[PDB]
Formats: sequence, C-alpha cells, structure tokens
Amino acid sequence: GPHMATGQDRVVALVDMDCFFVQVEQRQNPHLRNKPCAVVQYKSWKGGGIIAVSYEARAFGVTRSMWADDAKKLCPDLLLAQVRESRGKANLTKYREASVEVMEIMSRFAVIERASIDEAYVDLTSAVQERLQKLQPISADLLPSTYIEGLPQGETVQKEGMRKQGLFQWLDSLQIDNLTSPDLQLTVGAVIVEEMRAAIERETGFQCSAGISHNKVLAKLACGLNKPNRQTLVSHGSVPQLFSQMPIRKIRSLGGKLGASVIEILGIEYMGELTQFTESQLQSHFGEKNGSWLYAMCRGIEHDPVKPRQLPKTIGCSKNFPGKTALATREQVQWWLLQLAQELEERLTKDRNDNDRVATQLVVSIRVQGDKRLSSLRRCCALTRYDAHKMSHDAFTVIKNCNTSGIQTEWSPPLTMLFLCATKFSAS
DNA sequence: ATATGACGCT
DNA sequence: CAGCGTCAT
Ligand SMILES: Nc1ncnc2c1ncn2[C@H]1C[C@H](O)[C@@H](COP(=O)(O)NP(=O)(O)OP(=O)(O)O)O1
Ligand SMILES: [Mg+2]
Ligand SMILES: [Mg+2]
Repeated sequence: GPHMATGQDRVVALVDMDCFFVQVEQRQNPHLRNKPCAVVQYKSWKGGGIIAVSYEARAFGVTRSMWADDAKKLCPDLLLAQVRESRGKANLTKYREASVEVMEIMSRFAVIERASIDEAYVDLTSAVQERLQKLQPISADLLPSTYIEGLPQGETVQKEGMRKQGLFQWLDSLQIDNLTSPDLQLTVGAVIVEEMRAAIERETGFQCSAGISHNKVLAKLACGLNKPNRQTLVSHGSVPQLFSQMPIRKIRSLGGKLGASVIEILGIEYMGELTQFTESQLQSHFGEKNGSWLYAMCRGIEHDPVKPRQLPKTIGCSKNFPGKTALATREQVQWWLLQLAQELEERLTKDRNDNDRVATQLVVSIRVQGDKRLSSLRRCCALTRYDAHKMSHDAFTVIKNCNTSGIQTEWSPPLTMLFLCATKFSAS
C-alpha cells in the first residue's frame, strides 16, 4: 500500500473540437449555424460521403460513413457543406489551417501533443503547481462547464441540475489545505482547461469538449462522456465504478483486434474485469508490452508521456480509385501521381517556410484491385527537391515494376489507391 | 463505391 | 534513402 504507485503523478487533459469540420463551415457560412448540417466529400456517388455531423443532425440518426443521399432520408432538411476539391481530389487545407488556429492557442497554456486534426493532449502538471502556489477555495463559478464523473451520488430531473449537484459534492469534499492532493491538482487542472476552452471559443469561434485526468487514456475517455461543449474530470477514485460497465473497446488502442482478443481469450466484456488477472497472465496472452499496459490500465494507471509535438511528422496526399475507376493505364497512373505531387509540393513549400524544416524522404504507397488492405505495396526514395514533376516522376520510377501487364501502354492489376507521403524532416 | 496520421513489429 | 500491420480521427 505504502509503495504501490497510483498513477496520480500528472495532470493531463485532452481537448477535442465538437463536430469540427462542421463548425469550420458554420463559422464561414452563418446560414448553417444551429442547424442539422453535415460535411461531405465528392457529390457524384450517392450525394457524397459524410465525414462530419452537427449534433442537431445526429438527433436524426445521421452519422459519418453514411452517403448523403441516405442521410437525407433520415433528415430531409439536412444542410450540407462540401469539402474543397482541387486537382480532382479532396483538399483539406481549410480544416488544417483551422486546426493550427486552435493548437496555437492551446500552446500558450502548456506543452501539447497534436493527436489528430481536431485534438491535442495537454500536460498541465507544471501549470497546476504554479496556480496552486499562486492561490484559497475553488468556487463552482470557476467550473461553469465541468462534470465530475461519478457524481452526484446518494433539480436533478434536469442535466444542468445534475451537473451542479455533482460539482458541489466534489468541491464540498475538496481538501485545499494540502498542495499535493491529486484530486486538488485535477480540480485546478480543470479550472485551467475552462480558461483554455474559453480562449479557444473567444479567439476562433469554435466550441470543444475536454477530459481532465491523470493520464492520456483517461483524459480521452473523459472527453467523450459529456460532449458537446462540456468538460469532464475523471479522478483516480472514479475508475473502479467507471470501468465496471465500460466495454473494453471504448479504451484507446483496444478498439480493434487486440481488444477483440482480450474479450474472446479472457471471456470478459468490461475494462474493470481485467483486474482479476495477474500481470504475467496478461503478458502471456497479449505480449510483454500489452500485458503490462493492460495490467496498469485497468487500474487507471498509464505512463505514456504527453510528447512535445504540435506539428505533424509526415505530410501526405492520398486518393482512392474504386471499382470500375481503378487506374488501368500507365498515363493514367502518371497523371494522378502528378496531381498528388502538386498538392504535396504546395503543402511542403508552405511547411518549409512556416516551420524551418524540410522533408528528406518520399514514400509511395498503392493498393491493387482485389486487396482490402489499406496499402498493397510501399516504396521510398530520396526527396531532394520540392518539385512536383520530380516527385511524381520518382514515385512512378519506384512502383512501375509492379505493373504485370505485358503491354507497355496498360497497367495491371489496376490501382485502387495512390498515396504520396513526405517524411524524415530535417531542420532548415 | 468510402483522407489522412502515429507508431509497433520484423 | 526498409516494408508491412494496427489503430486512430
Ligand atoms: N474517418 C474519418 N475520415 C475522414 N475524416 C474524419 C474521420 N473521422 C473524423 N474525421 C474528421 C472530420 C471531423 O470533424 C474531424 C474530427 O474528428 P472527431 O473528433 O472524431 N469528430 P467531430 O469532431 O466531428 O465530432 P465530435 O468530436 O464532437 O464528436 O476529423
Ligand atoms: Mg471532435
Ligand atoms: Mg477528435
């Protein structure tokens, strides 16, 4: 007990934008605000594929991975915004630039780790220490949008009434005399996150949600508990009851094959049930690293650091050529490699100017018709010049021998995907 | 017919 | 300037 680590050393937050692509389009087009709206890419096939949905539209059952024509059946008044198309492909520049707006604001408060186009982890341990040294009870007024997971226990017919009662129980209990209380550190962390989220909304117009806990996995989980436009504090103490009915697939990194194996091999359904197994038992089934990770995680402990990185490590461009449209001619493959290369060149040139770095490697990936893998083959070559013509020519050079066609003009088996990625950045 | 990113394994 | 698999938004 006296020597058992509790994973309460850090204060970490995960901030995730609410229906991000939609909010970007709603800021731009006021007509879309406060309406059932979705963002779609490529209109010709079934109205386009939905990639983002406003909360108003979710109420009708509209989801991502849904064709717009089908979404309209569920929600006839659904409004749509289209992703920009350039050179025959979706262009996500608007969303990347909006992402930068948000990341730069977050970086003012603390070290952050860009985790996706719309979320970042924040290591608030130091900021909390400074704020505690600076502060004195914490008023509920400092936590206007915060939920305390697990509370209240023991006006509650409405959600805001429930939120306040839980917050009151939490604050009434808080021991502010001790600067080392983990619960107190989380609370101060939540105050700072309120301030961060206020700054994001004020300076960008975008709303977001956040999770505050002692590690990245719990912070991420916490974030989704009360979306949209709210933040949730998950304390170490809230873990046993939270994990008691938490499907294993809900924890980050367990949503795939590993997660399925955990369920199948151990015959369990919830994250908390993992506590019954010894570390060695878990390592035997899932490997040394996964086993140790699972053993600590089911107890609410994780040590993965918030990495000091707010810029992407790679810059890539990709396009699918489904079914009948699979590229079947050499000239066809070269023309598309050129479109991808030109987009990549623009993005790389801007990156070099903004971030004082240059990519030194080019990775080319493709999918062959009949293969359900994300990638069928991957090859690389030196990226010595930011020249689209050289990059597309080099990319063809490295994959051209995959062509099994006896005939020079033709390409077989036809390609269902092209991917160009710039990597191995070096200071410039 | 359904654009990206990180990172682990070998 | 290795190539493939997994998990993610
Ligand atoms: N599978 C995918 N394909 C393409 N784009 C994707 C996508 N998943 C997400 N996006 C893009 C579009 C998304 O807007 C953006 C953020 O991803 P989230 O955070 O997962 N989802 P959102 O922010 O929309 O809603 P909220 O968080 O409130 O639930 O990334
Ligand atoms: Mg989001
Ligand atoms: Mg997200």
